[PDB]
Amino acid sequence: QIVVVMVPFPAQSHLNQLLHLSRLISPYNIPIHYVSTPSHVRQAKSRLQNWNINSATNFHIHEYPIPSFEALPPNPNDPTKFPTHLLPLFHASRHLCEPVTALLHSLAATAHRVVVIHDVLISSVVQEVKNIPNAEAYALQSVSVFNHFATIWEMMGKPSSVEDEALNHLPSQEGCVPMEFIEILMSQSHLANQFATGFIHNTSKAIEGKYVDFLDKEEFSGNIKQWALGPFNPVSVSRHKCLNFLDKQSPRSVMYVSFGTTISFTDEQIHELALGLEKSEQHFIWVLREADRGDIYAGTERTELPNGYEDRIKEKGMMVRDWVPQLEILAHPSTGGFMSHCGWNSCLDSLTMGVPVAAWPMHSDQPRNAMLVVDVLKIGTFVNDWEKRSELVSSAMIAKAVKKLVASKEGAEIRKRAVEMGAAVRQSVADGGVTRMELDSFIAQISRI
Ligand SMILES: O=c1ccn([C@@H]2O[C@H](COP(=O)(O)OP(=O)(O)O)[C@@H](O)[C@H]2O)c(=O)[nH]1
Repeated sequence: QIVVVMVPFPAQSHLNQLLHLSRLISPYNIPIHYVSTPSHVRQAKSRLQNWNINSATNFHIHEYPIPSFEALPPNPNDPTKFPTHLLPLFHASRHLCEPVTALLHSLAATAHRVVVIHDVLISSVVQEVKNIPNAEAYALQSVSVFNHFATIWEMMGKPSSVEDEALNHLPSQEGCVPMEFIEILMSQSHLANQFATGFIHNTSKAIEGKYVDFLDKEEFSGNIKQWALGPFNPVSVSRHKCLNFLDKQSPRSVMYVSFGTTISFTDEQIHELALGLEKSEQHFIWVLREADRGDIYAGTERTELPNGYEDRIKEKGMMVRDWVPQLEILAHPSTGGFMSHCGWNSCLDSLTMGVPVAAWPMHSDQPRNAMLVVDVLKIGTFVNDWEKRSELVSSAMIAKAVKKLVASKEGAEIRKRAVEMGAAVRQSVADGGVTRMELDSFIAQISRI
């Protein structure tokens, strides 16, 4: 027998990624053990969409308690805009090493091979794989390969052996992440480099095959195989209040506005966003929700809308403060654009569904993700100016981006290329598609005898 152990990093997008990778691996009838804390399994199951987990067949969940930690609320005034309030959870999560080490030994006793798919950020938890002869590790790289490869390419001194004009215009990484997270990323990545058999990327070669091909060259990944197995989100969705609202609108007329789970705005920036959406005169859905804590069931979530605002926008705008069915919204005919922080899973969501992006990158991989969507693939527009990222984004800038995407002739041109990208992304997962071929080969790799 072959068995797979999923070990996500305990944060929303990372937990959800490996649930949907499990959805993709499940038709191959390979047993899967999905491992997190009780709180994060609760979170992952509660927010899961477009996968009936209760009918997933060879799928086993393990909930391992970890020591208590500070579930600090987000700090909107963090100059980096990075969710630095998660650092106590980064620390606490390393104590999954003990139960995961026990589980890997237990599974390796009876399986021909134990295949450990883990977030690079949690590599230390699974490092016992290098001590088990019939266990091997595939590290999941969670952001765009463009971002991941461009960073490796810069660390190697920018070799000209790969040609790509976009690499000459990369946005600055400066201040994108706090120094603590630098150290953690380097430490965990170096660990994964020591014992990983391969890396898995949540991307499709239809989106970024050129950069997947560069990264797989021995110059850049030497002997560690790279697999492009995405998008992990479904490529079609089978009534929510947001969807009832969309049902009332004209085709491609609604701007969807949402910033994932790692973004915390100042009250001032929220006010400019409110006024900008009103000044756009477009219909919109605005997901206004504080960033996640390291335990989303701890504490009380923080914002006041401007006086008389929610009355003046009643026909035009829907404002929601909870968890929404993002992919289903993006799949609705009435959705005309997506204002996004350009977290990679939201980029994939939008690309899959053919919805053009109004990009507002904030931290980490988001600026390079955004330059891939807007500048390389040509299916979006920028809300903010990255070289001015410390400045308040004015309501005028926001309204200009929204009207461009939803209302103007140039927006219809961006939308047409977005629609063509969507068709190619959805085809890559069907039979004969490039992602299906990658997944078939990955499955062949991990079940070799
Ligand atoms: O109300 C919401 C907000 C987000 N998402 C999902 O949450 C993830 C957001 O991941 P992303 O990489 O965009 O950002 P992060 O939250 O890590 O900043 C994606 O799976 C979205 O589909 C969702 O289902 N509902």
